[PDB]
Amino acid sequence: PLESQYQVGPLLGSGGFGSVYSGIRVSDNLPVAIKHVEKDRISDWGELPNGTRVPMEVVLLKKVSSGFSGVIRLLDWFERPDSFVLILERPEPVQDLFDFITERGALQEELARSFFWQVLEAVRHCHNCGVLHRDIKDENILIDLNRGELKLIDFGSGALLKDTVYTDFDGTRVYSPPEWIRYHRYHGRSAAVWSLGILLYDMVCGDIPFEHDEEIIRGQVFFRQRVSSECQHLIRWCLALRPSDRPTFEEIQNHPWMQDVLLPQETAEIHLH
Ligand SMILES: Nc1ccc(NCCNCCO)c2c1C(=O)c1c(O)ccc(O)c1C2=O
Repeated sequence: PLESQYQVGPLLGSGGFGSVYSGIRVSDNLPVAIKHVEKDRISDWGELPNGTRVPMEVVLLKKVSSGFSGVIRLLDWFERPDSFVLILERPEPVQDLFDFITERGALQEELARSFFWQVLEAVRHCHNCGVLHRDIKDENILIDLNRGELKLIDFGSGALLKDTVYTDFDGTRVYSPPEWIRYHRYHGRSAAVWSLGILLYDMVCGDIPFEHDEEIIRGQVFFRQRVSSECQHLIRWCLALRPSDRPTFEEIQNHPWMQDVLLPQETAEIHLH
């Protein structure tokens, strides 16, 4: 029933996470994304309520796909003999944040503020649902160009959120916190906050701040672009070397740089139309 119910289109991307294609649901023409993951490259499995053996990515997406949020929702999935196939929402028109920043350079603060806010809301939603993403970064964020709405996408390195230490990590190194680099240990929330400080820097400078391990551990941030004294302050706070000196989500969202955010729609009117 998979190749009857969806019409496949062009490849949208491929890499660590598999191959993803543009698609349409025949039933009604909903734009969808069709993501293929090979069984052999799943290191990490879980089980659903009714109790079958699936990729953790499917468990996590089901836990966050309830109601509306800034997470791309899992509409359906399928098992094949050597792969799983996931059917996801697909906004239209869309551009991932990596390509957006690649095309336009450093974002104006007003736009970064709007985008960063929506990321924080999506991450809180995930954490609320008991899910840790663990690979928050520009290429895992989609922008709906018409509504100005951001959507988080690739849960393949994620895990159930817990309050004890994690000793495995599979996201992107250059977004990984110094405690991971040095001790191979981190807690979920505070590692997520570090990745958010890398993301924010990336947004307002048009590039990531750290490339090598020794830079991460040293944790000294330099601005190549004219940035406010406040935005800088928030970024250096998220990027505190000690996990316990990092802000909580609440404290990020109450920081002075985060006041007077634009709503998504006005964001797209001003910056994306
Ligand atoms: N890797 C990608 C690379 C590009 C991409 N959109 C391409 C649209 N043209 C702008 C270039 O970023 C997507 C993806 C996805 O992984 C992607 C996804 O994983 C789920 C739903 C989606 O809409 C998408 C998705 O729209």
